[PDB]
Amino acid sequence: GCCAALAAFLFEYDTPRIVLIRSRKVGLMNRAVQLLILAYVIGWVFVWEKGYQETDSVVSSVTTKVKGVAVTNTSKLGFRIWDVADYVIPAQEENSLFVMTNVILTMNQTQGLCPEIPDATTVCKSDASCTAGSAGTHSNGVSTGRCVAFNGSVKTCEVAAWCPVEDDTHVPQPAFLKAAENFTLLVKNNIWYPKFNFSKRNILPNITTTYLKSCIYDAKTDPFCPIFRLGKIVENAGHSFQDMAVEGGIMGIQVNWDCNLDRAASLCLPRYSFRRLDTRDVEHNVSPGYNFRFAKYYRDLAGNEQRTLIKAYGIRFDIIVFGKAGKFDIIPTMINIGSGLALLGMATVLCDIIVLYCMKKRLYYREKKYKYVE
Amino acid sequence: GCCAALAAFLFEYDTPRIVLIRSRKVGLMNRAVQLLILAYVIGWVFVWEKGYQETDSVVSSVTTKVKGVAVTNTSKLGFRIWDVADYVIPAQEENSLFVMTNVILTMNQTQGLCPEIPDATTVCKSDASCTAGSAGTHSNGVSTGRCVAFNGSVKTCEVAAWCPVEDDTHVPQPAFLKAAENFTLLVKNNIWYPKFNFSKRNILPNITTTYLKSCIYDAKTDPFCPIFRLGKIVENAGHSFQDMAVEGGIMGIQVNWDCNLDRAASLCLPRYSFRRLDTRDVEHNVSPGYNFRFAKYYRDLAGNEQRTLIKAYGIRFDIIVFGKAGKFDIIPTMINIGSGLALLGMATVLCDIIVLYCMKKRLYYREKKYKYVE
Amino acid sequence: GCCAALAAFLFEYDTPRIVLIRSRKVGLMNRAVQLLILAYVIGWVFVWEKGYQETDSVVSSVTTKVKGVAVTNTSKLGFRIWDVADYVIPAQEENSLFVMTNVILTMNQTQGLCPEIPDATTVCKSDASCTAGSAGTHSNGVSTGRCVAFNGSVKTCEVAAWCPVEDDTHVPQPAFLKAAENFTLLVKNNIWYPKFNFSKRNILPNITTTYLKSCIYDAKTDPFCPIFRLGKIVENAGHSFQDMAVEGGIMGIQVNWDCNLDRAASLCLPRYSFRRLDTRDVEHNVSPGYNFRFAKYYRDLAGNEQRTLIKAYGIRFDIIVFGKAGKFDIIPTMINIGSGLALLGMATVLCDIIVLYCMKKRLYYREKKYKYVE
Ligand SMILES: *[C@@H]1O[C@H](CO)[C@@H](O[C@@H]2O[C@H](CO)[C@@H](O[C@@H]3O[C@H](CO)[C@@H](O)[C@H](O)[C@@H]3O)[C@H](O)[C@H]2NC(C)=O)[C@H](O)[C@H]1NC(C)=O
Ligand SMILES: *[C@@H]1O[C@H](CO)[C@@H](O[C@@H]2O[C@H](CO)[C@@H](O[C@@H]3O[C@H](CO)[C@@H](O)[C@H](O)[C@@H]3O)[C@H](O)[C@H]2NC(C)=O)[C@H](O)[C@H]1NC(C)=O
Ligand SMILES: *[C@@H]1O[C@H](CO)[C@@H](O[C@@H]2O[C@H](CO)[C@@H](O[C@@H]3O[C@H](CO)[C@@H](O)[C@H](O)[C@@H]3O)[C@H](O)[C@H]2NC(C)=O)[C@H](O)[C@H]1NC(C)=O
Ligand SMILES: CCCCCCCCCCCCO[C@@H]1O[C@H](CO)[C@@H](O[C@H]2O[C@H](CO)[C@@H](O)[C@H](O)[C@H]2O)[C@H](O)[C@H]1O
Ligand SMILES: CCCCCCCCCCCCO[C@@H]1O[C@H](CO)[C@@H](O[C@H]2O[C@H](CO)[C@@H](O)[C@H](O)[C@H]2O)[C@H](O)[C@H]1O
Ligand SMILES: CCCCCCCCCCCCO[C@@H]1O[C@H](CO)[C@@H](O[C@H]2O[C@H](CO)[C@@H](O)[C@H](O)[C@H]2O)[C@H](O)[C@H]1O
Ligand SMILES: CCCCCCCCCCCCO[C@@H]1O[C@H](CO)[C@@H](O[C@H]2O[C@H](CO)[C@@H](O)[C@H](O)[C@H]2O)[C@H](O)[C@H]1O
Ligand SMILES: CCCCCCCCCCCCO[C@@H]1O[C@H](CO)[C@@H](O[C@H]2O[C@H](CO)[C@@H](O)[C@H](O)[C@H]2O)[C@H](O)[C@H]1O
Ligand SMILES: CCCCCCCCCCCCO[C@@H]1O[C@H](CO)[C@@H](O[C@H]2O[C@H](CO)[C@@H](O)[C@H](O)[C@H]2O)[C@H](O)[C@H]1O
Ligand SMILES: *[C@@H]1O[C@H](CO)[C@@H](O[C@@H]2O[C@H](CO)[C@@H](O)[C@H](O)[C@H]2NC(C)=O)[C@H](O)[C@H]1NC(C)=O
Ligand SMILES: *[C@@H]1O[C@H](CO)[C@@H](O[C@@H]2O[C@H](CO)[C@@H](O)[C@H](O)[C@H]2NC(C)=O)[C@H](O)[C@H]1NC(C)=O
Ligand SMILES: *[C@@H]1O[C@H](CO)[C@@H](O[C@@H]2O[C@H](CO)[C@@H](O)[C@H](O)[C@H]2NC(C)=O)[C@H](O)[C@H]1NC(C)=O
Ligand SMILES: *[C@@H]1O[C@H](CO)[C@@H](O[C@@H]2O[C@H](CO)[C@@H](O)[C@H](O)[C@H]2NC(C)=O)[C@H](O)[C@H]1NC(C)=O
Ligand SMILES: *[C@@H]1O[C@H](CO)[C@@H](O[C@@H]2O[C@H](CO)[C@@H](O)[C@H](O)[C@H]2NC(C)=O)[C@H](O)[C@H]1NC(C)=O
Ligand SMILES: *[C@@H]1O[C@H](CO)[C@@H](O[C@@H]2O[C@H](CO)[C@@H](O)[C@H](O)[C@H]2NC(C)=O)[C@H](O)[C@H]1NC(C)=O
Ligand SMILES: NS(=O)(=O)c1cc(NC(=O)Cc2ccccc2)ccc1Oc1cccc(Cl)c1
Ligand SMILES: NS(=O)(=O)c1cc(NC(=O)Cc2ccccc2)ccc1Oc1cccc(Cl)c1
Ligand SMILES: NS(=O)(=O)c1cc(NC(=O)Cc2ccccc2)ccc1Oc1cccc(Cl)c1
Ligand SMILES: *[C@@H]1O[C@H](CO)[C@@H](O)[C@H](O)[C@H]1NC(C)=O
Ligand SMILES: *[C@@H]1O[C@H](CO)[C@@H](O)[C@H](O)[C@H]1NC(C)=O
Ligand SMILES: *[C@@H]1O[C@H](CO)[C@@H](O)[C@H](O)[C@H]1NC(C)=O
Repeated sequence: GCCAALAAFLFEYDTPRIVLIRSRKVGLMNRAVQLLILAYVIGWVFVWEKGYQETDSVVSSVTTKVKGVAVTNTSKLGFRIWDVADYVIPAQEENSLFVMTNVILTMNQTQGLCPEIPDATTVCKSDASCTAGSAGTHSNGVSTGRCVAFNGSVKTCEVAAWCPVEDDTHVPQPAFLKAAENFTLLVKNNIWYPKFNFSKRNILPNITTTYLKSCIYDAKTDPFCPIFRLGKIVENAGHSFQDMAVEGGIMGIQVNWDCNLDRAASLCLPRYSFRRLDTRDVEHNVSPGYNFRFAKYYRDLAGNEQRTLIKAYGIRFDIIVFGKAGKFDIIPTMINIGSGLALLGMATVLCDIIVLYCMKKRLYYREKKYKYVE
Repeated sequence: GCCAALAAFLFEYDTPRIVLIRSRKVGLMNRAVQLLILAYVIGWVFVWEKGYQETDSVVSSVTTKVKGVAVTNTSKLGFRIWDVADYVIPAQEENSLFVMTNVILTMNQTQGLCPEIPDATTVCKSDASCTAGSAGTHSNGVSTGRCVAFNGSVKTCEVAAWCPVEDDTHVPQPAFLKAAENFTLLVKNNIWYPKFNFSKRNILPNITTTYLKSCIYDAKTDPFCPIFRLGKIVENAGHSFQDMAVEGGIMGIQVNWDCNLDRAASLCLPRYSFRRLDTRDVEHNVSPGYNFRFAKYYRDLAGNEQRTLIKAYGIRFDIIVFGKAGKFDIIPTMINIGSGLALLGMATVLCDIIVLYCMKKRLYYREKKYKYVE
Repeated sequence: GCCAALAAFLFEYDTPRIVLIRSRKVGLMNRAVQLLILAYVIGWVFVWEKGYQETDSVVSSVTTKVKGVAVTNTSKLGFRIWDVADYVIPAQEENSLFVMTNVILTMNQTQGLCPEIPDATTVCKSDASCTAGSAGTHSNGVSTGRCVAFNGSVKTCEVAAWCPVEDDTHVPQPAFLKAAENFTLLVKNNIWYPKFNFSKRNILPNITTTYLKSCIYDAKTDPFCPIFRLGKIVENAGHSFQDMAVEGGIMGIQVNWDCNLDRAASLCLPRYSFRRLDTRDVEHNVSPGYNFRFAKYYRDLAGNEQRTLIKAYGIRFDIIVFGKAGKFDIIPTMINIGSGLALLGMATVLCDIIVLYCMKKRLYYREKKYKYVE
């Protein structure tokens, strides 16, 4: 009878048959193991590690602005003023910003033939060691193979390049824009969590416009002013701006957005940390510090092309935004609950082993627990 | 006998002893709870939330191009033509593109001493309130401490800067390049899923070259033309291009790649959404809109250095590509199956509680289910 | 008695009652299924797929430098030298680098009225087909509606643009900087795993400074020299530099950081792969290859504004850094163990089905296993 079988299946309750053993040690051990398992599952997984939540990564957009003006009066270049349009090269970048702190200038360059800068490699005699067509270590010109005089004292191999060639052997010390220590950087950060449809910006609602006009970041006093001083950024990373400015470097400004969305949206706050992303190693490094070469192109009255070659040393400021949001989800909760329910049987397994193999009445309990079908 | 024990272990089947109770209410409740648990585990975890899949994030590369030419005839700068090489500063960026829509120009600047722009702070009398060496709010020059005349009417403090100083108080209205509304942006997006070795590009196979020559994106009609009109991009975000162009802003073009790889590769399509990434708040904001300063450097016939200072207002277009792919994996499937198997015991627990503590024959079932070993 | 009940709960051990059936086939099948389940759970989940680990994504910072000098002697532009400050436009980018390999130059441009380049669309007769105000396909100027003569042979519609207009129909072949094949690229990569507080850089500790001065990457011989040759980068992606240099393209340099942190930190090494991120399709593509337009602005002696329009073809080199680190975690371990414990009951279920429905003594075992409470 299909109907009778269906009724029996629906109208009958099936439960396992249990055997109760009065044993103080085994009972206490079983309860202790179960308590340890429950303490794990609750405290470590749910309360501590937030095992009831789904996680989403952040999508960020960053905007940077710099302020400050520097004054220099040197011999080669004379009195000058450096505003933001001068020392930030280029005017706009993405999640990054380069401030020039030291420079080498080669002005009024022309295409032609000229001697190389004296050194062990370039110095030649009798036009013999020179080889035509070789770019050389400098990669600034192509050798012609004709020894020519650099000055009345020494003679060097000739190259076809922009002339006169750059002499980048003597980096100015102290740095040229050493007042860049005192400039301020404003970081505007807008974040987005697509999974939870949540957006926020690093300028908090209680940060007024009057406050932003005179605040400088300070973890203890002003932990939410998004305006930083470059010297103090470098200092907070454990380094020195003056030392770091002679050859340049890379600094990371690190914004952390690790906020739980089960709470008020006013508690999703950014945390700022600073880290140097360049390494000082004089045995396992190539191209230390940080610099790059760009050129300014002009025209002579005769119509020929001039250029000024700038080797710009400075500090690059990268803005690194990371973090995960968390919101309650039922899938991980049920997974953890089921896993704990499964793990609760380990206590039964261990206690059964102890009862059946580590007692004097281990043959009585074996007879009671196991029923043999001959 | 080790061999006999091994044979018994391998050649004997162990199954629990069950107790069958004829109870309509308890049986129906047990079946209902089990049905609810199974419905959860199947529908919500597998069918709905795709609990049988492994997920991978996308790796994207974006290429942007702009088209359009604008014509202006103003008094200060005269008749001019603005092609792509003019209003896109710089010519190439990464996942970003700036179109200049409004400008302030300061031409023929030189290093020297000049008065500051009149205002409450700069205006001074009798050369008393001026303090030498102070950069000031503008950060455009360093004060010398000598009151000088701006014009026949007012007198302002003197600074050492590029002169004449920029007057950025009167932003032109309407915007200067208000025809940028009508320009078109082409976005080429190539994505990669390293885990699944899957690549695709936003120009679909059925998109021909003839179609791309005259199509403009439209969600209802042309949802897969990757050519957008800037005015319509701003409109689709709920804003106005003309209002947004006076001071500038930031727009995000958001490409979503959320495709299931268990299906045909022709169904992994991009979805475009637009969002404004800058906030209009006149009480909790600093540096609103969007702009930056860059300079053009020239040389006077005498050899001195000139510059033109440009304050460029405009809209930045950021391309944001996100999404996850999904493919069937056995690990999550088995995890979910095991979790459901574990959860199926909650029905037994609850029904046992009801049977042993909420019935008149709760002492008969207790005697039947539990067997005491004295 | 509450105290007595608590003592009984704490001092009594409860274990299920089991039924032992002597059946060779069923016992062997049960053991086989259990062995298969255990083999899965151990080998595939733990040993093979590393199911005992927590995963974190990488945070990377990249720095690129190029070396090489090229020489060209053409008719239009004459003898020239191309150093890094010339062919890298702009001098610095983020996770990217553009090397210019081919160029079209339009020098001494001025604002004014001039004919369009002859073609099917622009060619007009009797000043009839011209429409004033139409930007046209070129988007280089705004039509005035006046037919004008391009030369003694043909006549074209007039536009207001920078003049003379660019003629970008004949791309030079072979490429203009075809010696860029032989340049070298240095990639410096510093990675960070915030979850595990782990940092490393792609220049390994055993890579000395002497080695970096002459090494070129080669997977078989020098798999950890971070200096690459551009021609060999393009070759290792399955393409040709000379063919790819005429119109340009996009190459991805892909750094993989997939290292297990349960082992020594000296085994977290980068793996380099190369992939072309642009597609060659002459039926479903728009704007093939890769190029962009930038301008150089000058001043005529009379004070008017000149410009040189450069259409720069070249190869963009994107650095793509991805990977996940893994460290032992207890949460996934316990989850997998619990899931395996739950799955071990499938063998019991299947064997019970076989015993109770696929035997001649299926009515004896049913009577033995199930005890009915009337
Ligand atoms: C705007 O709202 C934020 C949100 O909290 C306020 O941030 C709070 O700032 C105070 C001090 O400015 C923090 O207390 C400080 O803690 C440091 C230790 O980190 C301690 O050394 C100081 O003596 C002081 O007690 C406070 O923790 C912080 N709130 C949170 C949640 O971290 C802010 O003050 C409000 N106003 C402004 C103008 O930002
Ligand atoms: C190339 O292949 C794509 C792949 O599907 C085709 O996209 C399809 O485009 C049509 C309309 O162009 C979509 O139907 C439209 O849906 C909107 C609602 O979103 C409705 O308002 C319209 O009236 C129309 O019914 C269709 O959904 C879309 N396919 C998918 C999967 O979304 C495309 O048409 C093919 N051809 C070209 C030239 O792109
Ligand atoms: C610095 O330490 C690294 C760390 O291992 C050393 O890398 C090792 O380099 C050798 C060859 O340079 C690799 O062996 C080679 O394998 C290829 C196959 O990929 C084979 O065709 C070659 O004949 C050779 O056997 C070795 O696998 C590699 N180590 C690892 C872990 O991959 C490096 O050699 C050390 N020294 C320098 C100067 O880098
Ligand atoms: C000193 C302090 C001690 C504190 C006391 C200990 C606190 C922790 C008690 C945890 C008790 C767990 O209780 C335990 O639950 C499981 C189910 O989960 C029961 O297990 C029973 O039901 C399940 C289904 O639910 C069956 O598959 C199983 O064969 C059967 O034995 C055990 O019979 C019971 O012992
Ligand atoms: C996120 C965590 C996931 C894991 C969740 C765990 C929940 C599991 C609930 C299990 C419930 C156990 O339910 C309860 O078990 C105890 C034993 O423990 C049973 O108690 C039984 O064994 C004891 C011990 O010998 C006897 O003293 C008692 O007379 C007998 O009835 C109760 O009759 C039952 O009501
Ligand atoms: C009104 C409509 C109602 C629809 C009917 C209900 C549909 C859902 C039925 C789900 C049935 C689950 O069936 C249930 O399976 C578990 C195992 O998973 C069995 O459990 C049995 O085997 C497992 C191992 O597999 C042992 O650990 C356990 O101690 C033992 O009781 C239960 O004895 C049985 O009741
Ligand atoms: C992704 C989902 C993961 C969870 C997967 C769940 C699968 C679990 C399978 C459990 C199989 C249960 O297997 C079946 O259980 C029922 C009870 O339900 C048993 O039935 C037993 O109890 C009932 C109820 O009192 C009696 O009417 C019946 O005579 C008795 O045999 C069957 O003898 C057994 O064949
Ligand atoms: C030919 C080579 C064969 C190799 C032999 C097979 C190797 C694999 C053996 C795996 C044995 C698993 O052993 C199996 O463990 C489970 C618990 O996990 C026991 O299950 C028992 O305890 C659990 C709690 O722990 C109870 O919920 C359950 O109702 C009860 O039956 C089974 O009674 C036992 O059969
Ligand atoms: C990451 C993996 C997660 C899964 C982990 C699995 C661990 C599970 C451990 C289960 C332990 C089983 O524990 C062991 O089970 C066997 C059956 O298998 C029991 O053996 C019982 O059944 C057999 C088979 O009929 C009889 O021959 C035997 O006389 C009887 O005692 C043992 O008395 C018990 O000690
Ligand atoms: C920059 O420094 C130079 C000298 O280092 C200044 O030039 C001299 O200034 C003094 C004091 O005014 C005069 O007496 C000299 O005649 C100036 N010339 C020389 C060659 O010494 C210069 O003035 C400084 N910059 C500015 C803006 O004044
Ligand atoms: C940045 O500003 C500080 C002042 O906050 C400068 O340090 C002071 O400089 C003045 C002269 O300008 C001295 O009189 C003080 O003795 C200095 N110390 C202090 C504590 O005020 C600092 O030199 C500036 N950074 C530069 C110029 O690079
Ligand atoms: C840009 O506008 C100016 C005036 O706003 C134009 O210059 C005048 O044009 C009219 C009409 O051709 C002439 O009659 C005047 O002599 C011109 N000069 C002045 C001072 O008004 C100018 O032509 C416009 N731009 C172009 C390219 O024509
Ligand atoms: C963008 O183009 C539209 C046309 O599609 C311009 O709007 C029209 O402009 C013409 C004159 O150029 C007027 O005659 C029409 O009445 C306008 N409206 C329509 C619906 O065609 C629009 O002005 C252009 N955007 C600019 C110039 O910024
Ligand atoms: C670049 O090539 C041109 C010719 O293609 C060279 O100019 C000629 O060089 C030869 C050989 O020295 C002379 O005899 C001619 O008088 C030169 N002029 C012409 C018009 O042919 C030029 O020298 C080459 N570049 C350099 C740097 O020498
Ligand atoms: C890159 O350098 C290679 C040499 O390693 C050039 O190929 C050689 O060029 C020389 C002349 O410069 C010839 O004599 C050789 O026969 C060429 N082949 C070899 C195997 O050496 C190659 O032309 C250079 N790439 C350029 C110029 O684009
Ligand atoms: N802010 S800016 O306009 O972008 C910008 C500012 C400067 N600054 C100066 O010339 C000041 C100076 C004077 C003397 C020596 C050294 C520096 C230079 C270049 C700038 O632009 C470019 C142009 C081309 C390539 C790149 Cl990479 C950037
Ligand atoms: N497309 S471009 O060549 O990159 C480019 C185009 C323009 N445009 C104009 O000068 C047009 C113009 C005229 C009058 C007023 C305002 C603007 C300016 C600079 C450009 O380049 C640089 C150079 C240095 C730094 C940076 Cl950030 C970018
Ligand atoms: N390295 S650089 O200083 O950045 C740089 C180098 C060059 N190179 C050349 O002019 C060499 C050349 C000569 C003849 C024809 C073609 C090219 C051009 C521009 C550069 O800068 C800008 C400035 C504005 C916008 C952008 Cl996008 C970049
Ligand atoms: C995200 O939330 C905003 C509300 O700020 C809403 O306008 C927008 O439609 C939401 N997006 C999605 C995809 O739900
Ligand atoms: C990815 O797939 C492509 C096929 O388009 C293949 O050439 C390449 O080798 C694959 N990469 C890996 C790592 O398997
Ligand atoms: C990360 O590790 C470094 C050690 O190299 C330590 O100085 C720094 O404080 C650590 N950061 C955190 C957040 O623990």
